[PDB]
Amino acid sequence: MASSNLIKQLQERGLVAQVTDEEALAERLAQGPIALYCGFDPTADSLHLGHLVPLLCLKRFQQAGHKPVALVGGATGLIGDPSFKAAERKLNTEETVQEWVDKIRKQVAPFLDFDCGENSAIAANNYDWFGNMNVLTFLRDIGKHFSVNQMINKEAVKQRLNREDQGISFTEFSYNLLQGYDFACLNKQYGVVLQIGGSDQWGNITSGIDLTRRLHQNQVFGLTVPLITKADGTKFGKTEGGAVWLDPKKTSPYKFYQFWINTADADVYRFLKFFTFMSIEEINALEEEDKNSGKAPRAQYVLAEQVTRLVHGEEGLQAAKR
Amino acid sequence: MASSNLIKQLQERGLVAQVTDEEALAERLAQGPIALYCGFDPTADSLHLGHLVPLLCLKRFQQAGHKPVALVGGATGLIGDPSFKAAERKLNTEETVQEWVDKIRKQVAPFLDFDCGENSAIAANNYDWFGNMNVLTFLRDIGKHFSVNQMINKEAVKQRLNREDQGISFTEFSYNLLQGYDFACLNKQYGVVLQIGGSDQWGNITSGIDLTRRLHQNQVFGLTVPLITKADGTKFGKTEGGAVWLDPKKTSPYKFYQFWINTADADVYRFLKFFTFMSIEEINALEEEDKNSGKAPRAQYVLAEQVTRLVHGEEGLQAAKR
Ligand SMILES: N[C@@H](Cc1ccc(O)cc1)C(=O)O
Ligand SMILES: N[C@@H](Cc1ccc(O)cc1)C(=O)O
Repeated sequence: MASSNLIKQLQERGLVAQVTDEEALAERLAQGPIALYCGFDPTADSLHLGHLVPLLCLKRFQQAGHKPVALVGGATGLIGDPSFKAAERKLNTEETVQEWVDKIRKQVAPFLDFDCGENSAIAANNYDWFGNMNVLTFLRDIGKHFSVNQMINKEAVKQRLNREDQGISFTEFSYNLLQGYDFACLNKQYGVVLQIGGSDQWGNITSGIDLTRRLHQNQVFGLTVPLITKADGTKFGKTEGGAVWLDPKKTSPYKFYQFWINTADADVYRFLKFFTFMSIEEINALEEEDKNSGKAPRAQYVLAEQVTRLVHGEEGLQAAKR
Repeated sequence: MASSNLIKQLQERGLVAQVTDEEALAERLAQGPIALYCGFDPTADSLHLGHLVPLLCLKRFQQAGHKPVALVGGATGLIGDPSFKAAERKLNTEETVQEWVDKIRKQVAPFLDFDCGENSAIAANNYDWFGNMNVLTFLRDIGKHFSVNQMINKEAVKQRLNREDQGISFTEFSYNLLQGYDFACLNKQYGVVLQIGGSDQWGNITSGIDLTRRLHQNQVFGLTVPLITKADGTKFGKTEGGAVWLDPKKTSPYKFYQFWINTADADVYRFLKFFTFMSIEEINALEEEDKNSGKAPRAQYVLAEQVTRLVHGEEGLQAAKR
């Protein structure tokens, strides 16, 4: 059985935090193109920099020949993912989340190729299966496969159940089951055998792997990208004015470009690997170049140009200089 | 504010294990007739001796002028109450539980008066509201009011979460919420302000009291009957052939009468208080009578006659001597 080098290549860029059965996954990836997915919840009417790395990773997989499935949480966005969060997420109305789902779906589309043959991307929405599912059916057919003792031990919610200065509603405690079933559903419908996601998604992903095995007897895999951090210890993507949105109407291309130009020297080369498609060879040469040029580093300018184009296209890049 | 003596009278018979705000409840009972309820789950196609004390207590309340609501768990019977149970309850099909609900409803009817004016009994089925409820609606509108830290601390499920030789599914962990909402629903629809139940139901009942307050801002009450025990320490209502069913086709009136005749001297007087409507004065006189008669105690014969008539009527009592 041949072994794919895609996981190793992503590791080189520092984009692999955790992965299940790496050897088996690499072998499966070599067998041929697979369908994979990543989900994004409508916690606002737009995604932000916090969602970018995983989103671009879907494209990295598609570039390797695999088929990306971008799921927008029409249902999970009505529940709220408590994973590594201190307090309960605000509950939004069905009417509002429905509109946000539509905006996010349209925002995600340009990032992937939906017209490149069999590995063309697919848009999904878990409201399709949870929006009309009866409560008893959920509690029985899905809930019977979940152990509360195990759920309580998930690191993602351990704090909420241990720290006396906080707690977790039954609402958010149930989230893990929804994302878990999502994996099983996508496996059944589209043959999805891999789910990727942010660093805080490990537990939600493994619950999906276990449920897929319990429900369909299929072995699926999971991979999380690392927590994007800044050398100075502050939260990435967070500014005085709030988050850096991918929506041009919320955060202008000009402002977006300015955010990247402001990248610290300590983080710029790492960020080039996380947010762009430049080869590792090119990035390493660029770092060496800046090291001995005696001039201002051109890494920030290259990073800003690269990401701005990926997020807002040539037009946005042009608007960044006006 | 006047105070009712109904709770005190039930205490005299040893039928009160726990009660919430006894003083306030007694005052409310004195204000006028109230609607109360007790639920019974379709875990089989018939109820058994384990359900009798609470069932007869509904009648004791009706005799005092109150209105009894007998709820059959069309929905909860599809989930399973884990309260003080060592292992998961078997999951039955919707088709089968539906039929059991019908049989149990008909079995319960004769025990209460459905034609005695405004305090006439009412039959209820929680499938009415859970059978078509969407999962997201349940998790949000009901689930948001439940703290997992609190749920984990309920004595009814503590063992399942502490003992390494057992565990609890998300399915059964959610039961508490269903019975909890049942109380709120019955309060809203029929003005039910009191729920009574077996000793193992305290936690399910208090969750209902809290949710009724959170959802409708109404103060409701709860009362549990004690665990029926036998002096020899063995389980009451359990025989070598299984349970003692209330269904004549499962346990004949003759066999039912024989079960009571077999009552131990140590338990017979206590059982007369739990299972019959004889006055405390009459029962006490009977115990004294047997104490100094020098003859076989007539308590067992009186108990058998009383309960057999309550459960199978005059016809069953007649069949017990043939
Ligand atoms: N839980 C993910 C989003 C997600 C939703 C549904 C899924 O199936 C997968 C992922 C997040 O909070 O970002
Ligand atoms: N849980 C109770 C039955 C019940 C069902 C629904 C209720 O609303 C109340 C009680 C039992 O196991 O006996």
